[PDB]
Amino acid sequence: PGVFRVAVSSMISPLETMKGYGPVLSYIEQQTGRKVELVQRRTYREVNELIRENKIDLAFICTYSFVEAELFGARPVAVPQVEGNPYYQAVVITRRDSGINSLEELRNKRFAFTDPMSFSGHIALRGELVKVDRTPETFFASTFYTYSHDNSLRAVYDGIVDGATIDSLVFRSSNILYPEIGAALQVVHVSPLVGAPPVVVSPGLSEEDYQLIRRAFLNMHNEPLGKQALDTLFIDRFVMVNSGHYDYIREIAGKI
Repeated sequence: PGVFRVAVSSMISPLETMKGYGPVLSYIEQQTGRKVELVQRRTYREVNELIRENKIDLAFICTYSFVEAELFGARPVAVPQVEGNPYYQAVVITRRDSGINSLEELRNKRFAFTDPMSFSGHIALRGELVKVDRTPETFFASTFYTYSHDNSLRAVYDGIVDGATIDSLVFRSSNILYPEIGAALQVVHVSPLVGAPPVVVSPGLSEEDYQLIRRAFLNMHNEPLGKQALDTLFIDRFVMVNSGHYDYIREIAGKI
């Protein structure tokens, strides 16, 4: 049978992407009987275009990318239930010594985003500025897309930008690994809660292949090779998507 292609962003875990995904790819080979190819792209836009053009079978995407991918018929497989069952939100960070202690105090300041199609790294904040009839372009003095939550955090720490919007779990993890960097930073604003990042299939994937891969993900925690894949990714199990968990993103997507 034909190769089974899995698409991911290269910028979540630079130099450790195949290290992290290797076991789940082996699990997909076991459950499908198909050779699996890992397809990496730097930007969420590039990953979404692979899904739209049916150039891949399965993709690990995030919340705004999922909202956009649904509109061209990408179908949800499952979401991860991560250890500790975290909640998902954007945090806006500044330096404690900046004197910038709120989102409103970042007007006319320098600001870092990650990926234009990131919720926690862009869209959450673009959505909130609608409240005051602004865009990032008409609110901040300048903006930059780093394509990395860690690099956005580093840019705030080094004073290259005045603030950034990043994933709450990256902030938490960074503060454990680099406590001296974390100590210099403050969360000045938090976004609404959204769902876990979903796994999707291409609109062109057969119903048979869709049902097979959905069963494989939802039963992964009950299979020995599945348990190894889940441990490697620090996921407890995959569970069914709750479409409601992304409605805030759908709403701000329509306000721009």
